[PDB]
Formats: sequence, structure tokens, C-alpha cells
Amino acid sequence: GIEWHSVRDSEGQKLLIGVGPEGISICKDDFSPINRIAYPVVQMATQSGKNVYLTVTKESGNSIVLLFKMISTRAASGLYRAITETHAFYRCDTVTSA
Repeated sequence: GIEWHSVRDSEGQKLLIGVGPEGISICKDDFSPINRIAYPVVQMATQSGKNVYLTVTKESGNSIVLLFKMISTRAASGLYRAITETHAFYRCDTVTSA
């Protein structure tokens, strides 16, 4: 079901990002879980060439940025689209009586 994307963190550690129904899943290359990020916590998503940045809200109230380095601009666009468009499936909104 979930589409896993190959990324590298700030240090260079190989990770796997899984975009699912509840949110973002961060794992190691052997799929061992590390952390999970729910979509309401995700404030923003940014793409700068091969890189993808995420603005995450903390339970404290403040916002911090997560960096994900990728092999190509098409790989980054694939992860950016996954976070942005599976949000147009998570966060739905329309009129009823038109």
C-alpha cells in the first residue's frame, strides 16, 4: 500500500520515508521504525532541487525544519508530491448545498 522513498538525513544516514493515511513514517533502510509524524503537525513542505524540507509543529508550540537529501530532483518531486497530494486525501474540504 504505502510508497517508500529513499532519503538521506542531515548527517548522511540512509532512511526510508513512508507516506500513508495517518501520516509520515520514518524508518531505517531495513524498515525498522524510528518515528511517525502525523499530518496536522506538518505545517509546510519545501523542495529545493534534490532536497525536501518539512516544517513540523512541536507539542511545545514552536516549529522546526527536517531535512531530507535525495539522489535527484525527480526523486525529490516524487516525495514532495506524495506529502502534498496525499494531504489532498487527508485534509478534504468542500460545499454541500451549492
